[PDB]
Amino acid sequence: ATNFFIQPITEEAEAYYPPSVITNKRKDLGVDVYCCSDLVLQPGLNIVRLHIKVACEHMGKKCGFKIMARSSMCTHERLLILANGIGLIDPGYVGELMLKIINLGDTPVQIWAKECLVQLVAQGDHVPDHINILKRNQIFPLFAPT
Amino acid sequence: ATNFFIQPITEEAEAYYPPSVITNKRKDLGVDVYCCSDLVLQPGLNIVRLHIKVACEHMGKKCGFKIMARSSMCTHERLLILANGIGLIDPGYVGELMLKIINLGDTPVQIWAKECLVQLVAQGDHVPDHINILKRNQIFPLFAPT
Amino acid sequence: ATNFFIQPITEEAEAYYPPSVITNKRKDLGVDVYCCSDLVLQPGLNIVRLHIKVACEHMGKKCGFKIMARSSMCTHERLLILANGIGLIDPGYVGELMLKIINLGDTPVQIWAKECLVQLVAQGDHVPDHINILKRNQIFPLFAPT
Repeated sequence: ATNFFIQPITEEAEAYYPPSVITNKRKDLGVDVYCCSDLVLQPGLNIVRLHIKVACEHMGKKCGFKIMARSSMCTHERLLILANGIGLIDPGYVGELMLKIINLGDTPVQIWAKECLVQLVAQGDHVPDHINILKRNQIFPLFAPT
Repeated sequence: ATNFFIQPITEEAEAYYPPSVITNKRKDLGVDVYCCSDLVLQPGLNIVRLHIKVACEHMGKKCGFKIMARSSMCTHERLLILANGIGLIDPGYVGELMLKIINLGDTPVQIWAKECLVQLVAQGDHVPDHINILKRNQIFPLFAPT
Repeated sequence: ATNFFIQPITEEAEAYYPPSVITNKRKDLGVDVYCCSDLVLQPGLNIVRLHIKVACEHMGKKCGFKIMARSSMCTHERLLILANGIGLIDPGYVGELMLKIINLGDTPVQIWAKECLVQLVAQGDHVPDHINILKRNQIFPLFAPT
């Protein structure tokens, strides 16, 4: 079994992430995650807070995951790339997910709160069984540092 | 066992993809795929049709794969990058493979039909046993939607 | 078991890579590797020699690995990206590791010898047990061509 755990850490965030235990019966590799906020991306590098904590589990243990762009992210309307190609998150990290996005255009670019620019892929490309959305207050032992 | 299935969906395509059951005894991760057509890549984003359908199989089931640049793709002659870093293709997709390629240069760039700009890597980085090239007419149950 | 083998192939290199058998008890996916030399990256593509040979082993056999940027690589001070998104190295390759890095800025950029711009991830994202740093002279059968 491979499971994902997402907890919003802001009010606007929990709007887009109502508590559920979503299953993945389509056998989709990637877990889409929302921007949760209208932002303007300037030419060059931008830091985009995702307002969530995330844990991935494989065969009972805490595991790593990768952040990868969706096809949607880069159009003729917005030349956006993930700065580090794909983000690796080690099992040890328990802070907020944050993206480095390069706007390659010479003019600024707007993204909308509902948009999913990236998806989360489990270490080793293991398809997730459930995506557990937790509510803001509930303190998982998974997000405790060590 | 991990096997790949490639079917050309155009005449010029089947030129480069004669029906075979290629084996991979070198233990190469990546399956090189040709452009099949002379194209000119303008500054900014370009959509590059690959004129093939592709299925990947691991342990009997249909599985996902990733599209990754080859070292060849980006030279001093052509600043080309894959727009989404690496393409993830879910098992469910059965249409034509298409690339988003960013020309970072300020002048247009020519690619030739014989050139392999990208390779296909099986979900979980599993080395393929055989690369089955199918012929244009043969209707695999693998490319049937569900 | 998954093990990494790094051998410096220059004197300045062995400075940063003293012979050890480092273990990875943090369960980190990525093996950080140093630039080993002050270089200036011009706008456009740059080739960055890493002055090491590397082998990866999974379950006794020689295996493949991937080169991925660290978060550190791209800042507001330096718009650097890996040109091929992530580097795949086939088990067969036994030469020096070399990076293609795109400086997206319009002015040149300095990197310092101690800096780790990239990390090595084992095929299939398998966490390494030990990182064996070998010394310059010792001829591993792993770096012999076939």
